Formats: sequence, C-alpha cells, structure tokens
Amino acid sequence: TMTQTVHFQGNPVSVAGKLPQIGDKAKDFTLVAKDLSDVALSSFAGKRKVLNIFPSIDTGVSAASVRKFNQLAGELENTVVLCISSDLPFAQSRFCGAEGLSNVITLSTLRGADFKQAYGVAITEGPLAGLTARAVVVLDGQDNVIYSELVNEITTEPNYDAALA
Amino acid sequence: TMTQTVHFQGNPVSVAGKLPQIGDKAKDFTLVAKDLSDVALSSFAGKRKVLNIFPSIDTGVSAASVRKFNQLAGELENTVVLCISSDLPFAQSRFCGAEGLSNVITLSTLRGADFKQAYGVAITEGPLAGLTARAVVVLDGQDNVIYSELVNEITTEPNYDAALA
Repeated sequence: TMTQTVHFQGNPVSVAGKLPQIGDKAKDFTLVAKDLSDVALSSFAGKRKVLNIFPSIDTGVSAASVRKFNQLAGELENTVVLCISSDLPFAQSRFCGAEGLSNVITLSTLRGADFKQAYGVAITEGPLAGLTARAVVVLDGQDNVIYSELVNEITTEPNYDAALA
Repeated sequence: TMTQTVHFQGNPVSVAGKLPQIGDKAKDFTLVAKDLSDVALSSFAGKRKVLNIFPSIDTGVSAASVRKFNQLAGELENTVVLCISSDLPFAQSRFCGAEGLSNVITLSTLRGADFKQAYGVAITEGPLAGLTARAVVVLDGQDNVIYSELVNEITTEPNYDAALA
C-alpha cells in the first residue's frame, strides 16, 4: 500500500494511494450527479476534464475554488469542470443554486467510493478521515493525465493558472 | 440477509437489515460530531435517546423534522436528540447555524458507516442508494429500544407525538 503525506495547518495526515502523475492513465469512475443519476468518466470522452477534488464544499477554502473554476470554465475550450467531494448531491446543489454557478458539474462520492482509492485521495487518519484530500487533476479526451497536483497543505488553494495546458 | 421495503412517492426500494424493534438491545455506534470528534452512543449512558434518521438534511421533509425535534427537545426530560444522516458534519453545521437550532446534536455517517447495517437503515438500490432511510428510534438509559418507526414512505414525516413514552 502506497502512502502520501499532506497536512492541515501543520499536522501530518496520511493519504491512501497516490495521485496519478504525468503520463499515467486515469481510472474510469462513476459518481452521483445533482439529479441522483450515476455519471461515468466515459461519458465525457473526447472532452478535456478538470477534476477539482476537495474535502467539503461547505468549508471556506473549497467554496472559493468551485467559484473560481466556474468563472474560468467559460474561458476554457472543449473542457468540462467536475467538482468532486465527499459531500452529498444535495449539499452540492444548494451551494451552486444559491451562488448562481452553472458552468461546473458537481459529482458526489455517495456512490463510487472506490474513486478515493483509485485516484489516491482518501484521507486515512485524523479528524478529516473518510474525506477526500485537496487535489486538481487535468485530463485529456482519452483520460491520459496532463496535469496533477496534490496540495501539500489543505488551507492553501491549489494553483489555478498552472493547471492550464 | 434481511430485507425491508419502503418507497419514494410509490416506488419500492429495498433496505438492508431491519430496524431494532421493541424489546431489542440497540448496537453501540460511533459517529462524527460538528467539531469532527468521534462521539459514541456509550457517552449518553443514563440519558434517553431520540435517534432521528433521514436521507439528507438539505431535503425539504428532513429539514422540518430537525426543526420539530429541536423545539420539543426543550420539553423533553433527561433526553438528547441525535440527528443522524448521510450528510457531512459541515452540511449539518451550516443548517443548524443558520436556523438557530442548538438543542439537537448532529451526527454524521462519515465515520461509522456500519451504523447503517447494524440499525438496518441502509438503502440498497435506486437513486437513494448509499443514503439512510427515514426512521425514528427512541432508546432509554441502557440502550434498550422503547420505540422504533420505519416510515413506509420517504415524503411523509415520521410520527412525533407517538414517539413519546
């Protein structure tokens, strides 16, 4: 079993598996949409993917990342932004409905919990155990990894400008 | 494996296990609190428990039940109301913080997913799969079941007045 290390403020927390690095082929996942429908990664074939992985959408830092990726989604070409978290579809829907975000597509780990182990983002120990770590993974049309970032510390935002290819 | 049957509007959905009926001894569970601390059922020993189990706190019907149980919690004697759902602690905290509910204690199935199987409330199939069914379980000081209700249909509220002993 592979082990990664991130932190909250300054507290080492173990992450199961490893984030798919450059050149690797990302595993096909199936997650719950806003209308409780199972949406797979294979449905976005031919289109570029930006996977925004965060602990919870109700937290302060992660709420800013969804709003940021929503605004730059209109600037992107042939790209769909997929906000993935441990939140339920209802918690993700009430946020996007109140903030007026329509460009992003929310995905829930309610069904498809194996996503955490396949992408190496599952938090093993601590108070954040069971949640997903802060990560940004950029994919092409054929699910090949072009960009992948595992943010060393949870409180700081991932790099949005470097995610561009 | 035992199988129970409830529905959404009029669509039969299978529930794994069975709700602990009258006379049975309820299993000890450990769930996540609002401050990300693991709180067990053994911590409320000597006190009477009212377990409010619902799919999601962001849904319309379940939001009314939490508000109802919060108002009658001040009327109850030696009783703690535990709102249990598949929601994250952050989604439960933002609701109670905005509505001004303080009498209820929110518990998350983020850690302690075995609660669903032990109490027989896990939804097996359909769009609501992975979530908890609508149930109200009343316990005494020694975790013995005094009242238990599995609401036949999700959209209708559980009986609050009959839950009193």
